[PDB]
Amino acid sequence: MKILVTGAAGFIGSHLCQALLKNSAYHVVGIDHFIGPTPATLKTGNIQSLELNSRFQFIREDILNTDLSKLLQDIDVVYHLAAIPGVRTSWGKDFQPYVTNNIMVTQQLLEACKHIKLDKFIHISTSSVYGEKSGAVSEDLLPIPLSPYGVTKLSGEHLCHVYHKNFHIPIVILRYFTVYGPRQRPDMAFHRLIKQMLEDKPLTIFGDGTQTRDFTYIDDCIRGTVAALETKKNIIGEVINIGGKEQASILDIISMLEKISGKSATKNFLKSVPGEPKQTWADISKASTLLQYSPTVSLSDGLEAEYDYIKQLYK
Amino acid sequence: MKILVTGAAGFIGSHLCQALLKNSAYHVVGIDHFIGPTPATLKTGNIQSLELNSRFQFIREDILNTDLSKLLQDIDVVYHLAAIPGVRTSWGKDFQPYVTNNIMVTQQLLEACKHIKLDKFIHISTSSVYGEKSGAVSEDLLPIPLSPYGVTKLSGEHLCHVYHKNFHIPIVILRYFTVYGPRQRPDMAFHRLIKQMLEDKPLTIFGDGTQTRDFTYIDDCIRGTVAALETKKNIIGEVINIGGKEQASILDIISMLEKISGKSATKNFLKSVPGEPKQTWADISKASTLLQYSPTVSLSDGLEAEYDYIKQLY
Ligand SMILES: NC(=O)c1ccc[n+]([C@@H]2O[C@H](COP(=O)([O-])OP(=O)(O)OC[C@H]3O[C@@H](n4cnc5c(N)ncnc54)[C@H](O)[C@@H]3O)[C@@H](O)[C@H]2O)c1
Ligand SMILES: NC(=O)c1ccc[n+]([C@@H]2O[C@H](COP(=O)([O-])OP(=O)(O)OC[C@H]3O[C@@H](n4cnc5c(N)ncnc54)[C@H](O)[C@@H]3O)[C@@H](O)[C@H]2O)c1
Ligand SMILES: O=C(O)[C@H]1O[C@H](OP(=O)(O)OP(=O)(O)OC[C@H]2O[C@@H](n3ccc(=O)[nH]c3=O)[C@H](O)[C@@H]2O)[C@H](O)[C@@H](O)[C@H]1O
Ligand SMILES: O=C(O)[C@H]1O[C@H](OP(=O)(O)OP(=O)(O)OC[C@H]2O[C@@H](n3ccc(=O)[nH]c3=O)[C@H](O)[C@@H]2O)[C@H](O)[C@@H](O)[C@H]1O
Repeated sequence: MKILVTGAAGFIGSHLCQALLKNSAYHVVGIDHFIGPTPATLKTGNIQSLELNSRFQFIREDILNTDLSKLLQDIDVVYHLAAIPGVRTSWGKDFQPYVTNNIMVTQQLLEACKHIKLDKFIHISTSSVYGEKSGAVSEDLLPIPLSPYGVTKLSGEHLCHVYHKNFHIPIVILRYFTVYGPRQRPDMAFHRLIKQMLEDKPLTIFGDGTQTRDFTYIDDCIRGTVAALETKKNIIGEVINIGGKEQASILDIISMLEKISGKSATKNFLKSVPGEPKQTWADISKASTLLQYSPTVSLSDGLEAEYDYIKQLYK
Repeated sequence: MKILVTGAAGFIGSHLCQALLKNSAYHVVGIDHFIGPTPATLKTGNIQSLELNSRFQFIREDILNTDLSKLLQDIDVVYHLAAIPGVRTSWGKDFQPYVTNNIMVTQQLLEACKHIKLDKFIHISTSSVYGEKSGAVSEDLLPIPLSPYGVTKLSGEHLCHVYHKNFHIPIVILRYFTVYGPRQRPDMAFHRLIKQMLEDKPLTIFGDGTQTRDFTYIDDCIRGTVAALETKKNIIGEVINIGGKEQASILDIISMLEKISGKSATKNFLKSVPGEPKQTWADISKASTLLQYSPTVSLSDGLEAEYDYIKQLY
């Protein structure tokens, strides 16, 4: 099976390529031109290591600059992870790249997929499409994003439904909830907080720290994502939440990190940022039914891994 | 009160400005870049006519290349109608302008409105956000557009909710259902079919012509749109359908045009355009309560008004 992974040099993409290549039957093409919040210097190593594998090819190009007819001619499955992420940096003059890379890129990929017969077009979306909801959110809820980021990701899901209904492109949408672990982007909370804790710097907390997320450990995320390819169930046209084992507040996380580090952290409480919900909580029942998804990694185990990864990164 | 109308030179915008200027208390600023499917030479007359009114100011500029802080200084109400419209031409490479002018324009306007103190930001959207549903559609239905055009308009709606919830911009979203009448854009069904009938050319039907729309006459649309400004009810944050007096198929409309013209139509049946619903039908319960909205113009009357306009235009 030949698989295209867009955004292959990113946090999730690099882990996904590594996981797919463990199956000797899979061939993977990664495309990435090293934009968004993570500097390229943190991405090249993982790509060089994947390129040692005879079943991996990398294309360092913008999807919008690429001949997508050439790229897709021998592709069975597309994992579409390329995007500009980041709820908090999607305002004002920063918005245009979210539209170009989250909407125009998705449209161009789907147009190119009209001219081939994919098995699956697996589109990665976000809990950010939901906005503020009470209770565990299921995939049938009316989504009302709270951020410009969330809006652009929701437009990407809508484009998938347009091309599925009109042209039978075999879309599947995965909505990830706050993924963490080794290689987590440097703009994300855990990466920042652990880095600050290791440096004996005040921990930057947006608002009062009581906000909660359905944090998804990267290995859980990737097992669900691979299950979207490998399931025997017909999942075409389905939106599927991929969420974590354990929901927690930012204050809860900081306590767990203090127990792991033996540090006593100073807190710097900053003004809450527009665009962010107080709570995310996935109903992952549909993923259980369709993918046999069940997250297995506890926050203490996942935070141990990320702590060791960050400690080594800044050593 | 000073009102900014974006897309003021367009089909709906020019009628809105005309309606607002009838109120001696209202001052109107129109902004329009003369783009989208209607040639500039069909639009410049409406601007010169509105410009006879001392209380109307016209700005011929791209909203994306305008000093918006200066445009919005003295503005109390925004009516945002500027967009690239049209389901059928939103596919392939033609998508790009829909993204710029339906999503980036909306974001840039809302960003400019953050710290000024508007009374209302009245954002115009479309039935195209719904896609295929049976029966009359209400505004609480989960919208899954069928066309890329529909996606871009729903993205603009979602930006309005983002700016409303985070910055208290007082948004109201109106969802229009297939508007027609005098000054209807030349790419829309009635304008094309009338012009063809007048020219004794074959009438282009996409599909078999049994598709129906909730056709909204321009004066009904505008009464609802002005009601969004003038209602005494709190409608901030609401999404409101604006629909028409009666639904009809394209084959029904062709029959009415044959009767108006006294000519027999040669029908040119072309392939269906992807991205179009078979039926549109607004539930206008919410507009009835919040805007006292009731469409009054019969399809017969409205189609005759459009037919006379097209005949005089050409
Ligand atoms: N990290 C999370 O917690 C999280 C949660 C929900 C959803 N997601 C989604 O998961 C995906 C991956 O997120 P991530 O955290 O790995 O982000 P990332 O920034 O690490 O990875 C995305 C990659 O996409 C690439 N990219 C962007 N636009 C491109 C273009 N035009 N052409 C080619 N490459 C392009 C970037 O260079 C980047 O390496 C994104 O779609 C994001 O919206 C992530
Ligand atoms: N005609 C319909 O049936 C209908 C129904 C539902 C929704 N709508 C919506 O109503 C609005 C008006 O549609 P219309 O039929 O009057 O279209 P129109 O094309 O006649 O008018 C839109 C106007 O916006 C202007 N404009 C576009 N982008 C601009 C930019 N960047 N800066 C400045 N001006 C810009 C255009 O020049 C044009 O004159 C649109 O938002 C459309 O999506 C129309
Ligand atoms: O970008 C993305 O791909 C993701 O954006 C959303 O994730 P987020 O919640 O933003 O992740 P994360 O950066 O870990 O912030 C967690 C919390 O810590 C707070 N936070 C953050 C940083 C910091 O220094 N301090 C702090 O308190 C911060 O204010 C927030 O309350 C979606 O939920 C996710 O599905 C995906 O779209
Ligand atoms: O862009 C817009 O602003 C509008 O897009 C949508 O309107 P529509 O229904 O597309 O309008 P309209 O051009 O009158 O086509 C009517 C029918 O005639 C058919 N049609 C059209 C032309 C022709 O020559 N022949 C024909 O059969 C055509 O295939 C279709 O079945 C939204 O509903 C509207 O709210 C608004 O957003």
